[PDB]
Amino acid sequence: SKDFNNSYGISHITRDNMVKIPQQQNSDQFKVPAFDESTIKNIASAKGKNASGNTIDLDVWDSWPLQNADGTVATYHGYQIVFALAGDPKDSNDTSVYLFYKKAGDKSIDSWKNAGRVFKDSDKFVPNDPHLKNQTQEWSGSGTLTKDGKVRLFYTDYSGKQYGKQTLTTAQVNMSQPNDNTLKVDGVEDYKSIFDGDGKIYQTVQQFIDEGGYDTGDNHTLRAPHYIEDNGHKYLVFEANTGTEDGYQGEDSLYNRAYYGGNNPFFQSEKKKLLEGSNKEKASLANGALGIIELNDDYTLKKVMKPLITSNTVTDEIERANIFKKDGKWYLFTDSRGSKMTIDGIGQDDVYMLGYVSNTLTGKYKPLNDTGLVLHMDLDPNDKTFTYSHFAVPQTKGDNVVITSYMTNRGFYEDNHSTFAPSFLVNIDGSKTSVVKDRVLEQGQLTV
Ligand SMILES: [Ca+2]
Ligand SMILES: [Mg+2]
Ligand SMILES: [Mg+2]
Repeated sequence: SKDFNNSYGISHITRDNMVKIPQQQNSDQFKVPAFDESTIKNIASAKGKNASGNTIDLDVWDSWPLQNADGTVATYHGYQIVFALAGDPKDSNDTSVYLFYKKAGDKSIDSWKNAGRVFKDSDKFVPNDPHLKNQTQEWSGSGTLTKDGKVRLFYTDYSGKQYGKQTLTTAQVNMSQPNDNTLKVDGVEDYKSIFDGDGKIYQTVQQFIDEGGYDTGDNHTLRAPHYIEDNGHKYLVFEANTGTEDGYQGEDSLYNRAYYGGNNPFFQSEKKKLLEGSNKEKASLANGALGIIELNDDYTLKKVMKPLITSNTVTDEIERANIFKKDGKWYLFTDSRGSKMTIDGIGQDDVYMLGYVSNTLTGKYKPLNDTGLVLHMDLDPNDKTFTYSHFAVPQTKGDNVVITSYMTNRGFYEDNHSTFAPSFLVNIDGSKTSVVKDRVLEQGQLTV
């Protein structure tokens, strides 16, 4: 193995940037705001029935608003809509997409109503599809309001029985209004798998199985599809991992200057450190990516594209892919936990949102705030005001985005269930971002 430099024509989250985060993160510029613990409520309408027909107060975690094509929050027949994962706090494998809704003008968490699950259990068996019949959980995605006024959902088909296989999936959700304050899910159609990896550009579950599966410490991902449009084309941007031809995992990746950045002396010392320490194996296996595919207008796969950015050597897990245009530029964001990173000074409690900017959709992504740090949340997982899945929601006017997240870990408290965190504001200006210090919003608030 010899030193080399191959970018594979894509951008990279680099070690030289990540190593600076520990000394940079303890600043009001990046810190997720301290939240008012005493006033946090559960989502009162987050109730579901189980197989025995008993009503349960649900945990409600990763959530996403129904968006216009440009990323702004849609208004659907006078409502804002939020899709969210939810289930029984007592069953960590009970995960379904629910549809919540609130009158556009209303603001309080109490004004969020629950239209119930998007899918019936029987729905997955209806279409002629190679994957849906194997689904065991419904994981996160995105939602777009089409120009024809249709509710178009993207989510992740997770299959515990197929070694944690994850498939980008879509459906149209048919809605009606039986009265003035109710939205009803009538059913779904055009329900189908879109993409489950190819092997060369993005890792497949089969690659995961063949290398030896869970015992290996590899973490296979293919999830959180986020819909965008760019000048007549439609895309999904999603969490994945590289395939064999765009810089795969492997001991050889540790010799690729592209993943280190900085200059030769840093690359030599950091490489040596990696090879001699207990991060070697995890760094080798680390090949996270924010992938992109183009879709046809019927939401089928049109083209598998090279990733926008990767985290080779740094982590296998860059989550909650998010991307939108602001000021003529494309901003790209991802959530990532320090516990899965291989960076000195980043620890078990550290959770981040990282951000990058490009002049074009597939162009070079450069880090925001020099290192790529946007948000830092380090509260212990037991903290009631622990937040996760931070998501930047672009706005119609101004330079602020709204950050949504879920609050309180799943199943951690008898009375305090995973719920909508109070939303907050981040300023975006060129390659700089800053948390807006003197404002907090309602729990689950999407727009200002
Ligand atoms: Ca990997
Ligand atoms: Mg504060
Ligand atoms: Mg396939």
